[PDB]
Amino acid sequence: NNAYLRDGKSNLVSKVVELHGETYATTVKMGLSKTPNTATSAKVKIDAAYLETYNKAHNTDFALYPQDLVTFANEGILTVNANTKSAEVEMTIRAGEGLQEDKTYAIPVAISDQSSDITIKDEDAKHCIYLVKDMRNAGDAYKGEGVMQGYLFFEVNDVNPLNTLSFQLENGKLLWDVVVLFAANINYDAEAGRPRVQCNPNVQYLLDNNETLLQPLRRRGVKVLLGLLGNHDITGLAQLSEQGAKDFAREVAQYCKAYNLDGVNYDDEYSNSPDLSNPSLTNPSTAAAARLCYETKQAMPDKLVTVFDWGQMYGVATVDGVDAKEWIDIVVANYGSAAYPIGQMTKKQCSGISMEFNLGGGGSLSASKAQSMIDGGYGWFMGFAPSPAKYGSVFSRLQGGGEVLYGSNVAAPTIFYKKNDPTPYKYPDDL
Ligand SMILES: CC(=O)N[C@@H]1[C@@H](O)[C@H](O[C@@H]2O[C@H](CO[C@H]3O[C@H](CO[C@H]4O[C@H](CO)[C@@H](O)[C@H](O)[C@@H]4O[C@H]4O[C@H](CO)[C@@H](O)[C@H](O)[C@@H]4O)[C@@H](O)[C@H](O[C@H]4O[C@H](CO)[C@@H](O)[C@H](O)[C@@H]4O[C@H]4O[C@H](CO)[C@@H](O)[C@H](O)[C@@H]4O)[C@@H]3O)[C@@H](O)[C@H](O[C@H]3O[C@H](CO)[C@@H](O)[C@H](O)[C@@H]3O[C@H]3O[C@H](CO)[C@@H](O)[C@H](O)[C@@H]3O[C@H]3O[C@H](CO)[C@@H](O)[C@H](O)[C@@H]3O)[C@@H]2O)[C@@H](CO)O[C@H]1O
Ligand SMILES: [Ca+2]
Repeated sequence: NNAYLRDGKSNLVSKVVELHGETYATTVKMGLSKTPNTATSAKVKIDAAYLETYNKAHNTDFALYPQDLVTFANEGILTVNANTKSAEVEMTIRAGEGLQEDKTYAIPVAISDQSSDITIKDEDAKHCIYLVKDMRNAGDAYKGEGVMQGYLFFEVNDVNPLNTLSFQLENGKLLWDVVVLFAANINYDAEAGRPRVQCNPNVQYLLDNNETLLQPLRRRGVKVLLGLLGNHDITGLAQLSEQGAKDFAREVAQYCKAYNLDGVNYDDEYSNSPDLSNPSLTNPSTAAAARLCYETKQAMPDKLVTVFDWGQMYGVATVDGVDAKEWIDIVVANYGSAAYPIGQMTKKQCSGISMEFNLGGGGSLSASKAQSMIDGGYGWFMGFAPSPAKYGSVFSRLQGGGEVLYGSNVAAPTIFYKKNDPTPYKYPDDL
Protein backbone atom coordinates (compact mmCIF):
# COMPACT_ATOMS: atom_id res chain seq x y z
CA ASN A 1 0.00 0.00 0.00
CA ASN A 2 1.82 3.09 -1.28
CA ALA A 3 1.28 6.34 0.59
CA TYR A 4 2.20 9.96 0.01
CA LEU A 5 1.46 13.28 1.71
CA ARG A 6 -0.26 16.42 0.43
CA ASP A 7 -2.27 19.41 1.63
CA GLY A 8 -5.92 18.43 1.95
CA LYS A 9 -7.48 21.80 1.07
CA SER A 10 -5.52 22.15 -2.19
CA ASN A 11 -4.34 18.62 -2.93
CA LEU A 12 -0.85 20.08 -3.48
CA VAL A 13 2.32 18.42 -2.22
CA SER A 14 3.95 21.88 -2.08
CA LYS A 15 1.54 24.60 -0.91
CA VAL A 16 2.25 28.32 -0.58
CA VAL A 17 0.27 29.75 2.37
CA GLU A 18 -0.38 33.47 2.60
CA LEU A 19 -1.41 34.54 6.10
CA HIS A 20 -4.05 37.29 6.06
CA GLY A 21 -5.25 36.76 9.64
CA GLU A 22 -4.05 35.18 12.85
CA THR A 23 -4.75 31.59 11.90
CA TYR A 24 -4.81 29.39 8.85
CA ALA A 25 -6.49 26.00 9.13
CA THR A 26 -6.21 23.07 6.72
CA THR A 27 -5.77 19.28 6.77
CA VAL A 28 -2.73 17.17 5.95
CA LYS A 29 -3.80 14.23 3.81
CA MET A 30 -2.08 10.86 3.28
CA GLY A 31 -3.25 9.16 0.08
CA LEU A 32 -3.21 5.38 -0.19
CA SER A 33 -3.07 3.28 -3.33
CA LYS A 34 -5.11 0.40 -1.85
CA THR A 35 -7.99 0.08 0.54
CA PRO A 36 -6.50 0.10 4.05
CA ASN A 37 -7.18 -2.55 6.65
CA THR A 38 -8.47 -2.16 10.20
CA ALA A 39 -4.98 -1.80 11.64
CA THR A 40 -3.60 0.75 9.15
CA SER A 41 -2.36 3.82 11.00
CA ALA A 42 0.01 6.75 10.68
CA LYS A 43 0.88 10.10 12.21
CA VAL A 44 2.37 13.32 10.87
CA LYS A 45 5.12 15.45 12.42
CA ILE A 46 7.18 18.48 11.52
CA ASP A 47 10.44 17.14 10.01
CA ALA A 48 12.99 19.93 10.36
CA ALA A 49 15.77 17.77 8.92
CA TYR A 50 13.85 17.47 5.65
CA LEU A 51 14.08 21.25 5.18
CA GLU A 52 17.83 20.89 4.64
CA THR A 53 17.17 18.26 1.97
CA TYR A 54 14.51 20.44 0.37
CA ASN A 55 16.61 23.62 0.37
CA LYS A 56 19.59 21.75 -1.12
CA ALA A 57 17.45 20.17 -3.85
CA HIS A 58 15.94 23.54 -4.83
CA ASN A 59 18.95 25.79 -4.08
CA THR A 60 16.72 27.83 -1.78
CA ASP A 61 17.23 29.10 1.76
CA PHE A 62 13.85 28.99 3.44
CA ALA A 63 13.90 29.27 7.21
CA LEU A 64 11.87 26.90 9.35
CA TYR A 65 8.55 28.37 10.39
CA PRO A 66 8.45 28.52 14.25
CA GLN A 67 7.19 25.08 15.23
CA ASP A 68 5.40 26.43 18.31
CA LEU A 69 3.04 28.23 15.87
CA VAL A 70 1.92 24.97 14.17
CA THR A 71 -0.58 22.65 15.89
CA PHE A 72 -2.04 19.32 14.76
CA ALA A 73 -5.35 18.03 16.01
CA ASN A 74 -5.57 14.64 17.69
CA GLU A 75 -1.85 14.42 18.58
CA GLY A 76 -0.97 14.35 14.87
CA ILE A 77 -2.72 10.99 14.43
CA LEU A 78 -4.17 10.51 10.95
CA THR A 79 -7.78 9.32 10.88
CA VAL A 80 -7.84 6.55 8.29
CA ASN A 81 -10.79 6.46 5.90
CA ALA A 82 -10.95 3.11 4.14
CA ASN A 83 -13.64 4.33 1.71
CA THR A 84 -11.66 7.29 0.27
CA LYS A 85 -8.27 5.53 0.47
CA SER A 86 -6.93 8.42 2.53
CA ALA A 87 -6.20 9.70 6.02
CA GLU A 88 -6.27 13.26 7.34
CA VAL A 89 -5.64 15.40 10.40
CA GLU A 90 -6.39 19.06 11.02
CA MET A 91 -3.38 21.41 11.06
CA THR A 92 -3.47 25.02 12.26
CA ILE A 93 -0.85 27.65 11.39
CA ARG A 94 -0.80 30.66 13.73
CA ALA A 95 0.66 34.00 12.67
CA GLY A 96 3.47 34.98 14.98
CA GLU A 97 5.06 38.07 16.39
CA GLY A 98 8.55 36.91 15.43
CA LEU A 99 7.94 36.91 11.68
CA GLN A 100 9.63 39.04 9.03
CA GLU A 101 7.61 40.44 6.15
CA ASP A 102 8.55 39.50 2.58
CA LYS A 103 10.21 36.26 3.78
CA THR A 104 9.14 32.69 3.01
CA TYR A 105 9.25 30.14 5.84
CA ALA A 106 8.83 26.36 5.49
CA ILE A 107 6.78 23.75 7.36
CA PRO A 108 8.03 20.33 6.20
CA VAL A 109 5.56 17.66 7.30
CA ALA A 110 6.40 13.96 7.32
CA ILE A 111 4.46 10.74 7.60
CA SER A 112 5.60 9.08 10.81
CA ASP A 113 4.99 5.83 12.76
CA GLN A 114 3.09 4.33 9.86
CA SER A 115 1.87 0.75 10.15
CA SER A 116 3.87 -1.95 8.39
CA ASP A 117 1.31 -2.42 5.60
CA ILE A 118 2.24 1.06 4.26
CA THR A 119 5.10 1.64 1.76
CA ILE A 120 6.54 5.15 1.21
CA LYS A 121 8.42 5.27 -2.12
CA ASP A 122 10.94 8.06 -1.34
CA GLU A 123 11.49 11.13 0.83
CA ASP A 124 9.39 13.22 -1.54
CA ALA A 125 6.41 10.89 -1.01
CA LYS A 126 7.07 10.96 2.75
CA HIS A 127 6.65 14.71 3.02
CA CYS A 128 4.60 17.65 1.97
CA ILE A 129 5.68 21.21 2.52
CA TYR A 130 4.03 24.49 3.32
CA LEU A 131 5.80 27.65 2.19
CA VAL A 132 4.41 30.27 4.53
CA LYS A 133 4.37 34.04 3.95
CA ASP A 134 2.99 36.59 6.43
CA MET A 135 0.77 38.80 4.30
CA ARG A 136 -1.17 40.44 7.08
CA ASN A 137 0.34 43.85 6.23
CA ALA A 138 0.26 43.28 2.45
CA GLY A 139 -3.52 43.19 2.54
CA ASP A 140 -4.73 45.91 0.19
CA ALA A 141 -5.38 43.58 -2.80
CA TYR A 142 -6.88 40.79 -0.68
CA LYS A 143 -10.60 40.83 -1.31
CA GLY A 144 -11.61 37.73 0.58
CA GLU A 145 -11.56 33.93 0.78
CA GLY A 146 -12.41 32.20 -2.50
CA VAL A 147 -13.18 35.32 -4.53
CA MET A 148 -12.12 35.65 -8.17
CA GLN A 149 -8.78 37.42 -8.62
CA GLY A 150 -7.40 39.83 -11.21
CA TYR A 151 -4.40 39.33 -13.47
CA LEU A 152 -3.19 42.39 -15.41
CA PHE A 153 -0.47 42.84 -18.07
CA PHE A 154 1.19 46.25 -18.47
CA GLU A 155 2.85 47.10 -21.77
CA VAL A 156 5.74 48.71 -19.87
CA ASN A 157 7.14 50.07 -23.09
CA ASP A 158 4.39 52.70 -22.73
CA VAL A 159 2.67 52.50 -19.33
CA ASN A 160 3.90 52.79 -15.76
CA PRO A 161 2.81 49.74 -13.69
CA LEU A 162 2.12 51.99 -10.70
CA ASN A 163 -1.17 52.52 -12.58
CA THR A 164 -2.16 49.26 -10.87
CA LEU A 165 -3.09 51.60 -8.00
CA SER A 166 -5.66 53.49 -10.15
CA PHE A 167 -7.96 50.43 -9.83
CA GLN A 168 -9.76 50.06 -6.49
CA LEU A 169 -13.21 48.90 -5.43
CA GLU A 170 -15.64 51.27 -3.75
CA ASN A 171 -14.68 49.50 -0.49
CA GLY A 172 -11.02 50.60 -1.07
CA LYS A 173 -9.61 47.15 -1.99
CA LEU A 174 -7.23 47.02 -5.00
CA LEU A 175 -8.73 45.17 -7.99
CA TRP A 176 -5.62 43.53 -9.55
CA ASP A 177 -4.08 40.76 -7.40
CA VAL A 178 -1.31 39.96 -9.93
CA VAL A 179 0.43 42.20 -12.46
CA VAL A 180 2.89 41.35 -15.25
CA LEU A 181 5.70 43.59 -16.53
CA PHE A 182 5.26 42.79 -20.22
CA ALA A 183 7.85 41.88 -21.21
CA ALA A 184 11.43 40.79 -20.80
CA ASN A 185 12.63 38.51 -23.61
CA ILE A 186 14.38 35.25 -24.31
CA ASN A 187 17.11 35.79 -26.90
CA TYR A 188 20.21 34.10 -28.22
CA ASP A 189 23.58 35.23 -26.90
CA ALA A 190 25.64 34.37 -29.97
CA GLU A 191 28.98 35.10 -28.27
CA ALA A 192 28.16 32.58 -25.52
CA GLY A 193 26.09 30.25 -27.74
CA ARG A 194 23.34 30.07 -25.08
CA PRO A 195 19.92 31.63 -24.50
CA ARG A 196 19.72 34.52 -22.05
CA VAL A 197 17.17 36.85 -20.51
CA GLN A 198 17.26 40.05 -22.55
CA CYS A 199 15.63 43.22 -21.20
CA ASN A 200 14.76 46.17 -23.42
CA PRO A 201 15.56 49.64 -22.04
CA ASN A 202 12.01 50.08 -20.67
CA VAL A 203 12.05 46.77 -18.80
CA GLN A 204 15.59 47.44 -17.59
CA TYR A 205 14.57 50.86 -16.32
CA LEU A 206 11.83 49.39 -14.12
CA LEU A 207 14.23 46.78 -12.71
CA ASP A 208 16.92 49.38 -12.04
CA ASN A 209 14.25 51.54 -10.35
CA ASN A 210 12.49 48.61 -8.60
CA GLU A 211 12.51 50.30 -5.20
CA THR A 212 10.35 53.24 -6.35
CA LEU A 213 8.37 51.84 -9.31
CA LEU A 214 7.66 48.18 -8.43
CA GLN A 215 8.12 47.53 -4.70
CA PRO A 216 5.32 50.01 -3.75
CA LEU A 217 2.93 47.56 -5.46
CA ARG A 218 4.27 44.60 -3.50
CA ARG A 219 3.95 46.62 -0.28
CA ARG A 220 0.25 46.78 -0.98
CA GLY A 221 -0.09 43.02 -1.56
CA VAL A 222 0.10 43.05 -5.39
CA LYS A 223 2.17 40.21 -6.87
CA VAL A 224 4.55 41.61 -9.51
CA LEU A 225 5.59 39.13 -12.19
CA LEU A 226 8.25 39.44 -14.87
CA GLY A 227 6.78 38.72 -18.27
CA LEU A 228 8.95 36.62 -20.55
CA LEU A 229 8.29 36.66 -24.29
CA GLY A 230 9.81 35.26 -27.47
CA ASN A 231 11.72 37.73 -29.52
CA HIS A 232 12.52 36.80 -33.14
CA ASP A 233 15.55 34.50 -32.98
CA ILE A 234 16.33 30.82 -32.55
CA THR A 235 15.42 30.84 -28.82
CA GLY A 236 11.94 30.42 -27.42
CA LEU A 237 10.09 29.42 -24.29
CA ALA A 238 8.71 26.19 -25.85
CA GLN A 239 11.95 25.05 -27.53
CA LEU A 240 14.56 24.70 -24.74
CA SER A 241 16.11 21.27 -24.20
CA GLU A 242 16.10 19.83 -20.69
CA GLN A 243 19.51 21.41 -19.97
CA GLY A 244 18.56 24.68 -21.67
CA ALA A 245 15.38 24.82 -19.61
CA LYS A 246 17.32 24.20 -16.37
CA ASP A 247 19.76 26.98 -17.25
CA PHE A 248 17.07 29.44 -18.27
CA ALA A 249 14.91 28.61 -15.23
CA ARG A 250 17.92 29.38 -13.03
CA GLU A 251 18.37 32.74 -14.75
CA VAL A 252 14.68 33.65 -14.39
CA ALA A 253 14.75 32.76 -10.69
CA GLN A 254 17.87 34.91 -10.29
CA TYR A 255 16.00 37.87 -11.81
CA CYS A 256 13.08 37.30 -9.40
CA LYS A 257 15.47 37.05 -6.45
CA ALA A 258 17.74 39.96 -7.41
CA TYR A 259 14.75 42.26 -7.97
CA ASN A 260 12.46 40.87 -5.25
CA LEU A 261 9.62 39.91 -7.62
CA ASP A 262 6.88 37.30 -7.24
CA GLY A 263 7.26 35.13 -10.34
CA VAL A 264 6.97 34.98 -14.10
CA ASN A 265 4.57 34.79 -17.01
CA TYR A 266 5.63 32.69 -20.01
CA ASP A 267 4.32 33.70 -23.44
CA ASP A 268 5.47 31.49 -26.33
CA GLU A 269 5.24 33.94 -29.16
CA TYR A 270 7.42 35.61 -31.82
CA SER A 271 10.26 33.05 -31.71
CA ASN A 272 11.75 31.61 -34.89
CA SER A 273 12.69 28.04 -35.57
CA PRO A 274 15.40 26.69 -33.22
CA ASP A 275 18.90 25.58 -34.13
CA LEU A 276 18.51 21.90 -33.24
CA SER A 277 22.30 21.44 -33.10
CA ASN A 278 22.44 23.73 -30.06
CA PRO A 279 22.36 21.59 -26.89
CA SER A 280 20.25 24.30 -25.19
CA LEU A 281 17.54 24.04 -27.86
CA THR A 282 15.17 21.32 -29.02
CA ASN A 283 12.10 20.82 -31.22
CA PRO A 284 9.33 23.34 -30.37
CA SER A 285 6.70 21.45 -28.38
CA THR A 286 4.39 21.46 -25.38
CA ALA A 287 6.74 18.91 -23.76
CA ALA A 288 9.58 21.45 -23.88
CA ALA A 289 7.29 24.22 -22.61
CA ALA A 290 6.19 22.04 -19.70
CA ARG A 291 9.83 21.17 -18.95
CA LEU A 292 10.59 24.90 -18.65
CA CYS A 293 7.60 25.53 -16.41
CA TYR A 294 8.56 22.58 -14.20
CA GLU A 295 12.20 23.64 -13.92
CA THR A 296 11.25 27.23 -13.16
CA LYS A 297 8.94 26.14 -10.33
CA GLN A 298 11.73 23.93 -8.96
CA ALA A 299 14.05 26.97 -8.95
CA MET A 300 11.50 29.28 -7.26
CA PRO A 301 8.90 27.08 -5.61
CA ASP A 302 7.44 29.87 -3.44
CA LYS A 303 6.79 32.09 -6.47
CA LEU A 304 4.17 32.06 -9.21
CA VAL A 305 4.80 30.22 -12.48
CA THR A 306 2.12 31.35 -14.92
CA VAL A 307 1.51 30.97 -18.65
CA PHE A 308 -0.31 32.66 -21.47
CA ASP A 309 -2.18 29.90 -23.34
CA TRP A 310 -0.78 30.68 -26.80
CA GLY A 311 1.72 29.00 -29.12
CA GLN A 312 2.99 25.74 -27.63
CA MET A 313 3.28 26.97 -24.03
CA TYR A 314 0.48 24.86 -22.50
CA GLY A 315 -0.96 21.34 -22.65
CA VAL A 316 1.45 18.68 -21.26
CA ALA A 317 0.34 17.79 -17.72
CA THR A 318 3.29 15.79 -16.31
CA VAL A 319 7.06 16.38 -16.09
CA ASP A 320 9.31 13.77 -14.41
CA GLY A 321 6.20 12.28 -12.79
CA VAL A 322 5.11 15.63 -11.26
CA ASP A 323 1.62 16.89 -12.11
CA ALA A 324 1.05 20.31 -13.68
CA LYS A 325 -0.92 21.53 -10.63
CA GLU A 326 2.45 21.72 -8.83
CA TRP A 327 4.19 23.93 -11.42
CA ILE A 328 1.44 25.96 -13.21
CA ASP A 329 -0.07 28.37 -10.70
CA ILE A 330 -2.18 30.41 -13.13
CA VAL A 331 -3.00 29.99 -16.81
CA VAL A 332 -4.61 32.87 -18.71
CA ALA A 333 -6.03 32.54 -22.17
CA ASN A 334 -6.17 34.56 -25.36
CA TYR A 335 -8.77 37.34 -25.66
CA GLY A 336 -12.21 35.83 -26.27
CA SER A 337 -11.43 32.44 -24.69
CA ALA A 338 -11.46 30.88 -21.22
CA ALA A 339 -8.44 28.87 -20.07
CA TYR A 340 -8.91 25.21 -19.29
CA PRO A 341 -7.20 23.05 -16.63
CA ILE A 342 -4.91 20.05 -17.28
CA GLY A 343 -3.68 17.35 -14.93
CA GLN A 344 -5.18 17.82 -11.48
CA MET A 345 -5.62 21.54 -11.97
CA THR A 346 -9.09 23.01 -11.49
CA LYS A 347 -10.66 26.06 -13.01
CA LYS A 348 -9.48 27.97 -9.91
CA GLN A 349 -6.14 28.13 -11.76
CA CYS A 350 -7.81 29.43 -14.97
CA SER A 351 -8.96 32.75 -16.38
CA GLY A 352 -12.63 32.95 -17.29
CA ILE A 353 -12.21 36.09 -19.40
CA SER A 354 -9.31 37.93 -21.02
CA MET A 355 -9.87 41.60 -21.88
CA GLU A 356 -7.74 43.45 -24.44
CA PHE A 357 -7.96 46.95 -22.94
CA ASN A 358 -5.97 48.58 -25.74
CA LEU A 359 -7.84 47.11 -28.71
CA GLY A 360 -11.26 46.45 -27.22
CA GLY A 361 -11.77 42.72 -27.79
CA GLY A 362 -12.49 39.96 -25.29
CA GLY A 363 -15.68 41.29 -23.61
CA SER A 364 -16.43 42.98 -20.29
CA LEU A 365 -16.38 42.06 -16.61
CA SER A 366 -20.10 42.68 -16.32
CA ALA A 367 -22.42 41.50 -13.57
CA SER A 368 -23.67 38.79 -15.91
CA LYS A 369 -20.20 37.64 -16.94
CA ALA A 370 -18.93 37.69 -13.33
CA GLN A 371 -21.83 35.49 -12.27
CA SER A 372 -21.16 33.16 -15.21
CA MET A 373 -17.49 32.79 -14.28
CA ILE A 374 -18.31 32.08 -10.62
CA ASP A 375 -20.87 29.50 -11.68
CA GLY A 376 -18.16 27.90 -13.85
CA GLY A 377 -15.62 27.88 -11.00
CA TYR A 378 -13.05 30.17 -12.62
CA GLY A 379 -10.40 31.71 -10.39
CA TRP A 380 -9.16 34.60 -12.52
CA PHE A 381 -10.08 37.39 -14.88
CA MET A 382 -7.28 38.76 -17.06
CA GLY A 383 -6.70 42.18 -18.60
CA PHE A 384 -4.05 43.39 -21.07
CA ALA A 385 -2.49 46.80 -21.76
CA PRO A 386 -4.58 49.40 -19.89
CA SER A 387 -3.42 53.00 -20.21
CA PRO A 388 -4.53 56.24 -18.50
CA ALA A 389 -5.41 57.72 -21.88
CA LYS A 390 -8.02 54.93 -22.32
CA TYR A 391 -9.32 54.73 -18.73
CA GLY A 392 -12.79 55.79 -19.87
CA SER A 393 -13.15 52.69 -22.01
CA VAL A 394 -11.21 50.45 -19.57
CA PHE A 395 -13.34 51.36 -16.55
CA SER A 396 -16.59 51.13 -18.55
CA ARG A 397 -15.64 47.47 -19.09
CA LEU A 398 -15.34 46.88 -15.30
CA GLN A 399 -18.85 47.98 -14.21
CA GLY A 400 -21.23 45.57 -12.46
CA GLY A 401 -18.73 42.73 -12.11
CA GLY A 402 -17.29 43.99 -8.83
CA GLU A 403 -20.72 43.95 -7.19
CA VAL A 404 -21.08 40.28 -8.12
CA LEU A 405 -17.53 39.20 -7.30
CA TYR A 406 -16.90 41.23 -4.12
CA GLY A 407 -20.05 43.06 -3.09
CA SER A 408 -18.35 46.27 -4.21
CA ASN A 409 -18.14 47.79 -7.71
CA VAL A 410 -14.95 49.18 -9.23
CA ALA A 411 -14.57 52.87 -8.35
CA ALA A 412 -13.95 55.63 -10.84
CA PRO A 413 -10.18 56.35 -11.00
CA THR A 414 -8.73 59.40 -9.24
CA ILE A 415 -4.95 58.83 -9.73
CA PHE A 416 -2.72 57.91 -12.62
CA TYR A 417 1.00 57.67 -13.23
CA LYS A 418 3.17 58.87 -16.11
CA LYS A 419 5.84 56.63 -17.58
CA ASN A 420 8.95 56.26 -15.37
CA ASP A 421 7.56 58.81 -12.88
CA PRO A 422 6.66 57.76 -9.31
CA THR A 423 4.28 60.71 -8.72
CA PRO A 424 0.59 59.84 -8.32
CA TYR A 425 -1.03 62.48 -10.54
CA LYS A 426 -4.70 63.42 -10.31
CA TYR A 427 -6.91 61.68 -12.88
CA PRO A 428 -8.15 63.28 -15.07
CA ASP A 429 -7.01 66.78 -14.11
CA ASP A 430 -3.32 66.14 -14.74
CA LEU A 431 -3.79 64.26 -18.06
C1 LIG B 1 -0.33 38.36 -23.43
C2 LIG B 1 -0.53 38.87 -24.83
O1 LIG B 1 -1.43 39.68 -25.11
N1 LIG B 1 0.34 38.41 -25.75
C3 LIG B 1 0.39 38.82 -27.15
C4 LIG B 1 0.91 40.25 -27.30
O2 LIG B 1 2.29 40.18 -27.65
C5 LIG B 1 0.18 41.10 -28.33
O3 LIG B 1 0.64 42.46 -28.20
C6 LIG B 1 0.94 43.14 -29.38
O4 LIG B 1 2.04 42.53 -30.01
C7 LIG B 1 2.35 43.08 -31.30
C8 LIG B 1 3.53 42.30 -31.81
O5 LIG B 1 4.63 42.51 -30.92
C9 LIG B 1 5.78 41.80 -31.28
O6 LIG B 1 6.28 42.26 -32.53
C10 LIG B 1 6.60 43.65 -32.57
C11 LIG B 1 7.07 43.93 -33.98
O7 LIG B 1 8.26 43.17 -34.23
C12 LIG B 1 8.74 43.27 -35.56
O8 LIG B 1 9.22 44.56 -35.90
C13 LIG B 1 10.41 45.00 -35.20
C14 LIG B 1 10.88 46.27 -35.89
O9 LIG B 1 9.97 47.34 -35.77
C15 LIG B 1 11.52 43.96 -35.26
O10 LIG B 1 12.54 44.40 -34.39
C16 LIG B 1 11.02 42.57 -34.89
O11 LIG B 1 12.06 41.62 -35.09
C17 LIG B 1 9.82 42.22 -35.76
O12 LIG B 1 10.26 42.22 -37.13
C18 LIG B 1 9.54 41.49 -38.11
O13 LIG B 1 8.51 42.29 -38.68
C19 LIG B 1 8.99 43.55 -39.20
C20 LIG B 1 7.78 44.31 -39.71
O14 LIG B 1 6.82 44.54 -38.69
C21 LIG B 1 10.05 43.32 -40.27
O15 LIG B 1 10.65 44.57 -40.61
C22 LIG B 1 11.14 42.37 -39.77
O16 LIG B 1 12.05 42.07 -40.82
C23 LIG B 1 10.52 41.10 -39.21
O17 LIG B 1 9.82 40.43 -40.25
C24 LIG B 1 7.67 43.97 -31.53
O18 LIG B 1 7.89 45.38 -31.50
C25 LIG B 1 7.21 43.48 -30.16
O19 LIG B 1 8.28 43.56 -29.22
C26 LIG B 1 8.39 44.73 -28.45
O20 LIG B 1 7.41 44.74 -27.41
C27 LIG B 1 7.50 43.65 -26.49
C28 LIG B 1 6.38 43.85 -25.49
O21 LIG B 1 5.13 44.08 -26.15
C29 LIG B 1 8.87 43.63 -25.82
O22 LIG B 1 8.99 42.48 -24.98
C30 LIG B 1 9.99 43.64 -26.85
O23 LIG B 1 11.25 43.75 -26.19
C31 LIG B 1 9.79 44.76 -27.86
O24 LIG B 1 9.97 46.07 -27.29
C32 LIG B 1 11.21 46.68 -27.56
O25 LIG B 1 11.40 46.85 -28.96
C33 LIG B 1 10.44 47.72 -29.59
C34 LIG B 1 10.73 47.73 -31.07
O26 LIG B 1 10.31 46.53 -31.71
C35 LIG B 1 10.53 49.11 -28.98
O27 LIG B 1 9.56 49.95 -29.61
C36 LIG B 1 10.30 49.01 -27.48
O28 LIG B 1 10.39 50.29 -26.87
C37 LIG B 1 11.27 48.02 -26.84
O29 LIG B 1 12.61 48.50 -26.88
C38 LIG B 1 6.82 42.01 -30.19
O30 LIG B 1 7.96 41.20 -30.45
C39 LIG B 1 2.69 44.56 -31.16
O31 LIG B 1 2.82 45.13 -32.45
C40 LIG B 1 1.58 45.29 -30.41
O32 LIG B 1 2.06 46.63 -30.23
C41 LIG B 1 1.10 47.65 -30.32
O33 LIG B 1 0.33 47.72 -29.13
C42 LIG B 1 1.08 48.00 -27.93
C43 LIG B 1 0.07 48.10 -26.80
O34 LIG B 1 -0.61 46.87 -26.56
C44 LIG B 1 1.87 49.30 -28.10
O35 LIG B 1 2.72 49.46 -26.97
C45 LIG B 1 2.71 49.28 -29.36
O36 LIG B 1 3.29 50.56 -29.55
C46 LIG B 1 1.85 48.95 -30.56
O37 LIG B 1 0.91 50.03 -30.73
C47 LIG B 1 0.54 50.36 -32.05
O38 LIG B 1 -0.42 49.45 -32.57
C48 LIG B 1 -1.63 49.33 -31.81
C49 LIG B 1 -2.52 48.36 -32.57
O39 LIG B 1 -1.95 47.06 -32.61
C50 LIG B 1 -2.29 50.69 -31.61
O40 LIG B 1 -3.36 50.54 -30.69
C51 LIG B 1 -1.27 51.70 -31.07
O41 LIG B 1 -1.87 52.99 -30.94
C52 LIG B 1 -0.08 51.75 -32.01
O42 LIG B 1 -0.57 52.03 -33.34
C53 LIG B 1 -0.08 53.17 -34.00
O43 LIG B 1 1.23 52.93 -34.51
C54 LIG B 1 1.27 51.90 -35.51
C55 LIG B 1 2.72 51.68 -35.87
O44 LIG B 1 3.44 51.09 -34.78
C56 LIG B 1 0.43 52.33 -36.70
O45 LIG B 1 0.44 51.34 -37.71
C57 LIG B 1 -1.00 52.53 -36.25
O46 LIG B 1 -1.77 52.97 -37.36
C58 LIG B 1 -1.05 53.55 -35.12
O47 LIG B 1 -0.79 54.85 -35.62
C59 LIG B 1 1.27 44.60 -29.09
O48 LIG B 1 2.38 44.71 -28.20
C60 LIG B 1 -1.28 41.06 -27.95
C61 LIG B 1 -2.21 41.87 -28.83
O49 LIG B 1 -3.51 41.91 -28.22
O50 LIG B 1 -1.78 39.71 -27.89
C62 LIG B 1 -0.91 38.56 -27.94
O51 LIG B 1 -0.64 38.09 -29.24
CA1 LIG C 1 -0.59 47.41 4.89
